[PDB]
Amino acid sequence: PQLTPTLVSLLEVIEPEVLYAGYDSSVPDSTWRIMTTLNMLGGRQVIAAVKWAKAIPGFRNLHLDDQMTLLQYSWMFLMAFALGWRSYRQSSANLLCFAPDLIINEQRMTLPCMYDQCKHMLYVSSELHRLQVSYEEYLCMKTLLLLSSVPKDGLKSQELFDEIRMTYIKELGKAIVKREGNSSQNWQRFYQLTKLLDSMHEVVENLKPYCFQTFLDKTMSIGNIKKLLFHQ
Amino acid sequence: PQLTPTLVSLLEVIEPEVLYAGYDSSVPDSTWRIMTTLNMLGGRQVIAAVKWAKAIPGFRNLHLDDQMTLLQYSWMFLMAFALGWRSYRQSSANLLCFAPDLIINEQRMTLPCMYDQCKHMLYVSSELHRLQVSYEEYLCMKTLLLLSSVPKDGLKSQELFDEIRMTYIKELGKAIVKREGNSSQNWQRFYQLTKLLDSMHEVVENLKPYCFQTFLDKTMSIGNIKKLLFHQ
Amino acid sequence: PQLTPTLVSLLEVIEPEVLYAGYDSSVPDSTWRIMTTLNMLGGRQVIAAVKWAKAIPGFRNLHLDDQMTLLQYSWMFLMAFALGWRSYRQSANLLCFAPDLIINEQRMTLPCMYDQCKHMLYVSSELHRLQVSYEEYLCMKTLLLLSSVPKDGLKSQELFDEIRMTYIKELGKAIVKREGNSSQNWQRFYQLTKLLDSMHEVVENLKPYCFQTFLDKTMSIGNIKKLLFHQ
Amino acid sequence: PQLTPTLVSLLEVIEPEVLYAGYDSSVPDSTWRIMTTLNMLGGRQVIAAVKWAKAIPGFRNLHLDDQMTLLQYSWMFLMAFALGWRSYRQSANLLCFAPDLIINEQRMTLPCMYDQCKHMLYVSSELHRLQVSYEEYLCMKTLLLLSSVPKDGLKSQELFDEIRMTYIKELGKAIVKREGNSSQNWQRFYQLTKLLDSMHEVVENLKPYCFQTFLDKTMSIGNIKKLLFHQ
Ligand SMILES: CC#C[C@]1(O)CC[C@H]2[C@@H]3CCC4=CC(=O)CCC4=C3[C@@H](c3ccc(N(C)C)cc3)C[C@@]21C
Ligand SMILES: CC#C[C@]1(O)CC[C@H]2[C@@H]3CCC4=CC(=O)CCC4=C3[C@@H](c3ccc(N(C)C)cc3)C[C@@]21C
Ligand SMILES: CC#C[C@]1(O)CC[C@H]2[C@@H]3CCC4=CC(=O)CCC4=C3[C@@H](c3ccc(N(C)C)cc3)C[C@@]21C
Ligand SMILES: CC#C[C@]1(O)CC[C@H]2[C@@H]3CCC4=CC(=O)CCC4=C3[C@@H](c3ccc(N(C)C)cc3)C[C@@]21C
Repeated sequence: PQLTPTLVSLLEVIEPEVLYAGYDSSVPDSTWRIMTTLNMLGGRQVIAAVKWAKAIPGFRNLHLDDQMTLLQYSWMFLMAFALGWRSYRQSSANLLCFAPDLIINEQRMTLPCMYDQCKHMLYVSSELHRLQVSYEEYLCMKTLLLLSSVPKDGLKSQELFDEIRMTYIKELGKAIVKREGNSSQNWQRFYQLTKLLDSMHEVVENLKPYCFQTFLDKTMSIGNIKKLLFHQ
Repeated sequence: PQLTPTLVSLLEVIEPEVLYAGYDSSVPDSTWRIMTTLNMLGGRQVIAAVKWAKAIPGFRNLHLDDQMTLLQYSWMFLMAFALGWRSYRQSSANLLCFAPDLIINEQRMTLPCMYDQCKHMLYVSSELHRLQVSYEEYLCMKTLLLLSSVPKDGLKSQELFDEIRMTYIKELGKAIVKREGNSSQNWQRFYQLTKLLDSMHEVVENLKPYCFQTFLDKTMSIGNIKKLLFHQ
Repeated sequence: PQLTPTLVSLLEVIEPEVLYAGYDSSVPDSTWRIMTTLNMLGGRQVIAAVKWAKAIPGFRNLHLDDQMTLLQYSWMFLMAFALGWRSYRQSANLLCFAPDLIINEQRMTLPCMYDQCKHMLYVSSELHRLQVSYEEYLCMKTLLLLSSVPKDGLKSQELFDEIRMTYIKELGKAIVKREGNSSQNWQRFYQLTKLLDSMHEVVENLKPYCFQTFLDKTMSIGNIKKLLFHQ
Repeated sequence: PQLTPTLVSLLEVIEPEVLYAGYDSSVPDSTWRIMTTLNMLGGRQVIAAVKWAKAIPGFRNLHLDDQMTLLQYSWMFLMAFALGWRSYRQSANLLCFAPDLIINEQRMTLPCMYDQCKHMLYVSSELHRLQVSYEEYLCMKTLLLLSSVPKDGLKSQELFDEIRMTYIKELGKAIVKREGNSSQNWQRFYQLTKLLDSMHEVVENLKPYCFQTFLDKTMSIGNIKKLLFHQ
């Protein structure tokens, strides 16, 4: 079985191991210390995303400016969706599993300024629970999130990009079929999953101001983008 | 000799090894790719600074909010000063040695938008050449840059901070005396070195807008601080 | 093309990056210092081999005892073969243990260096003579993991046999990409699998030196069936 | 207080963080699997010891051959002593090889486990009996690096002798911090250095098992002066 490799079995081998936050649990929580730790963890996960993306079949065949562009547009999609997946696998409670040593449960979301950020991220794990997403579906979906936005005037390797995206869409279809439902159910599930991918644009739009804000505060001490939607 | 440890011999053992940028030299340069690489390298160096600071004698005895505060205020001071040191040790040319595999020489500073950033960082290496700073002087100076700003209303462990800073000032004095000049020359050199530390406030003020700008562009795809000056 | 994955393209993505030896070039060379450095580089390469093997499609499906057994038998096969490849790609007749630790002609004169390095240079020269491609090499290295089993067999013998047969077929596919006719592809499979068979002799000549370095520099002092392609 | 650095506070900053074994707890234990895991953990701990030693004030000033010689003689001393410490701090009579690989009472029953672990548990129980402090432990571990030299001497013998005498004095300073009177401090120095001397016996009992595991699981098959504190 594994002796006949598919695209998704390749995506499974290139998925990196979870990073630990390094958060000291022996000291009282504060929003300050959590957010500082998440900023450093966020930077490390961006590094992991670059290495991951370069291993995706097809990605390194795009023009180098295209690769940089897709990673710049999509990194928050990848991060929020992967966070959703870790939270979904951790528990059926309403929590965010940023790292195995930094889990934000309902208690920690009572800390000042935490909940209004976390509610947009909890939407992702809630959708994953509702749809009972499998690991192979998730892997295909996460690759597609890398391919979710392009410049309004197009990529340099636009024709190749279109072939790559269409292929990972097909791969998501095969992952769905593996759930052994019937054709009518597979058809509807494709809608459900790709609707979730579409809604990630809104998740990210709502999270970007908070990323901006924490940069201004803790680091600085202070239209041209086309969304590739599955459903209009 | 090394069998009698001093504070500076401790600072020498906790100094981390240089990070590599991972920059592909087989592909033409562009400002885009350099800046993207420097942003990722910058985040990794912040991680290194946190680990370093926690090993500095005295630092972990400050209140945890004070530690976070000092690292938040000073990280750009540490980064620009260490960059100055690596550039100063690399060559007497006007270059910035961000990493052994990413050196910005006069040629690469002709790339668009590069020089106006780099001129503020070249000031640091030029001052190091002018003063022929030793490694032990540098190590003491870099610790002092961690201690270069505090909140207007003070730190939680203000009294302990004052003792720590005064001790690393004394340690810089001992490093100066090791150059085996006479007392009149040692006195003047203390002024020269601490004047350079003072001027780092202006270096950082000039670099922060460019950090802000690259965050807005490549990441987002878009008064309460007292300076501790040596000379008024 | 990469959008249609093959076993060999999976083998290409799990191939680990080359390790550096950490050898100080600014100090006079010494047989003592090279061998100590290689002992520590060797231990790190074992670690890399365990992680690589666990990602080989099919390998994790074998019984855990089988996994451990195949890694114990084959680690020196894997290391010498990969060394041959690195040396062939880096070129002349030089052993390229790491980018910062190359046994050049001068270092060969050091005592006991040549008598060890001669068996390893054989691997590098055969790879050069046969003009082995990267995809052939990756299939061959996987086969070396599967080159020896216990006399009594493995606990997952039936699965092992399927796994090994599949990577044999995968080496055939890599051979066919060299664009020869079928008669030449058949003959090239012989040439490549002869080299694989000859690794048993290479290894048997290298194990004593490994043993003596362990006794010297670390302690300061039968039931295995070879799976040969050609009898 | 840290603002006045001592040799022992430098030893505290260069002490490496504990390594994890990577041992899968969700699978049935096996003597085979524990020993293979410990073999790879051992190799990684050697790497940590080399980096640690190069940062010991004075060590890099010895001749490079001396450095290599002291590390070859002493690595098992360092590993067993640090294991004793980790086990003493972590609890009962348990060997704490890594946070994820503890030899509990059940794992002791596995074949050949106890006969090895008994010599290592001796180290842990002595540390407990003597209530060794962390600063005493760090000085003692450094002395173990300096516990054996070649019969003919070292190339930097005079410097070595100064280095060793300085860490002997540093263990004395750590003893004095326990706030006993001078007569008790004198006697505690005897007790601690007796334990150091007894590591030679511990190691000599552990080397054979290291040898046999190497022959079994890796190959699949005099001129040294002990520097004793008490004759
Ligand atoms: C709690 C919380 C929070 C947030 O402010 C909103 C979304 C978070 C982001 C994505 C979801 C996310 C997932 C992770 O596992 C790491 C942390 C993380 C973040 C955080 C983050 C902070 C800074 C960066 N930089 C600039 C690259 C990247 C990520 C914190 C974010 C912004
Ligand atoms: C060329 C150039 C340039 C700059 O835009 C001005 C100063 C640079 C900064 C300090 C000097 C400096 C030294 C280094 O060695 C790494 C790179 C580096 C930087 C860069 C940087 C970018 C992003 C961050 N984040 C937000 C933590 C940190 C550092 C690039 C900076 C800002
Ligand atoms: C020069 C030389 C030499 C040799 O003594 C002969 C074969 C070498 C071996 C395989 C070929 C080889 C390839 C490498 O790239 C690393 C080094 C290496 C070695 C060395 C080695 C030493 C000890 C171990 N242990 C016990 C796990 C593993 C590898 C050195 C070896 C034995
Ligand atoms: C249980 C058990 C056992 C033992 O066989 C006896 C002593 C162990 C040794 C020292 C005590 C010790 C402490 C550790 O924390 C790691 C493991 C360890 C070992 C093991 C070891 C095996 C091989 C090497 N090589 C050859 C460098 C190094 C260390 C296993 C040893 C030999």
